[PDB]
Amino acid sequence: SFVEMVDNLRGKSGQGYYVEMTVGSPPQTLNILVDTGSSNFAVGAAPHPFLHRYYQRQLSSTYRDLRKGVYVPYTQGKWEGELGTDLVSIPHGPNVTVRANIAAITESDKFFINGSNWEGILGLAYAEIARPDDSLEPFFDSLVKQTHVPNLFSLQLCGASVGGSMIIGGIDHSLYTGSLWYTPIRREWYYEVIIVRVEINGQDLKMDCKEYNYDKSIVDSGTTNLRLPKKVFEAAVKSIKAASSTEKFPDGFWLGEQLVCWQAGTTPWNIFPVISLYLMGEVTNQSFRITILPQQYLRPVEDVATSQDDCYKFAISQSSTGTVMGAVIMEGFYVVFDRARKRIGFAVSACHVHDEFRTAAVEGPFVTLDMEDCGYN
Ligand SMILES: COCc1cc2cc(c1)C(=O)N[C@H]([C@H](O)[C@H]1CO[C@@H](COC)CN1)Cc1cccc(c1)OCCCCN2
Repeated sequence: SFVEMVDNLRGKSGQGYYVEMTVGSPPQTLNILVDTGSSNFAVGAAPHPFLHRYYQRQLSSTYRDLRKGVYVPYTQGKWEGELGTDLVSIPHGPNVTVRANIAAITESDKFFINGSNWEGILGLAYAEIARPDDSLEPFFDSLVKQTHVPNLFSLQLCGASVGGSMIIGGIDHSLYTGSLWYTPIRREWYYEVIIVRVEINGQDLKMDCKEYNYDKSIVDSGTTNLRLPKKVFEAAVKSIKAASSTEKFPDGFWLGEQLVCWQAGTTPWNIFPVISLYLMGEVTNQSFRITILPQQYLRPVEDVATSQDDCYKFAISQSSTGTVMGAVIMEGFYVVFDRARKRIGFAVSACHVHDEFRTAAVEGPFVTLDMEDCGYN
């Protein structure tokens, strides 16, 4: 019954994927960012230079004020607002209506993005990281509690405008090929997983696998980049530099500051390596790997000059809060957030990344010893 939800996501490259939602009675329509890296449902509720519309509580007869304030800090952006509840629907989703907590955003700093076409954010992670505390029930928990929608969703994010699907309540098997491979959700707060091995062009990075998950690894549709802990980032960039040393790149390209360009249609894909992330599996001593192409971590950006060249930003960057498996990792895969069984599944997406000689993949089974040692404590 999921066909109604296929292709219910839109966005601009690097500016997030959003789904259409209605809040209030009568329904007010808003585009809402889909974010598995946070747990608050919040909407613009006051004018802002980057908002074309916003939630007007006064016009909703079903609005209820919770008389508590709230703030959520993200990596760089932040907002504060007033908590309340209201009726919410998803037009291209399940045919249900829920009373959900809504943070009405009244003030913000570097949160809304100019031209992103979304006006709010839907945090799909667990209550443990909700603000102000874990008693503010997240949207998806409300949806499951108040309806019969099964306790899972899946995200199919497609690359180069962007689109995709959020299948709410199940798995749509026409959106992927091959088998689904599942990794345990290590803890219900972020969607935390355990990376047990990293390979670049087939060569093991040969680090203590604890380094990969220091201090955690998460699956985050609300972040563009693959973000890596400092030691892992340095090892990965060194190795990526070595593979592509045929060409010289500005020192600021590797830091995400300067873009690189080539004559349109001459991007030298073959000099950049594939990256394989091995994830903890479902059975003892078993893992699986997902393989990432340079077409995923070299993100296309608009040509800032007058050239008709292809230009790219390096979409692997350094982190101090653990690994983030962001949108560039998720693009091309069908990712199943199986909350009911505490696991996350990966499969090759119908919109998977295409090279002539290489292909993004999800492969298993593999044997990996002492996977338990890879978690950080
Ligand atoms: C590389 O660093 C900078 C950076 C880049 C991007 C997103 C974030 C940060 C970000 O903050 N994402 C947020 C995501 O909840 C994270 C935040 O830090 C962690 C959670 O803490 C609560 C991990 N989950 C969600 C978010 C917020 C504001 C704007 C966004 C997304 O716009 C989406 C388009 C841009 C995506 N790219």
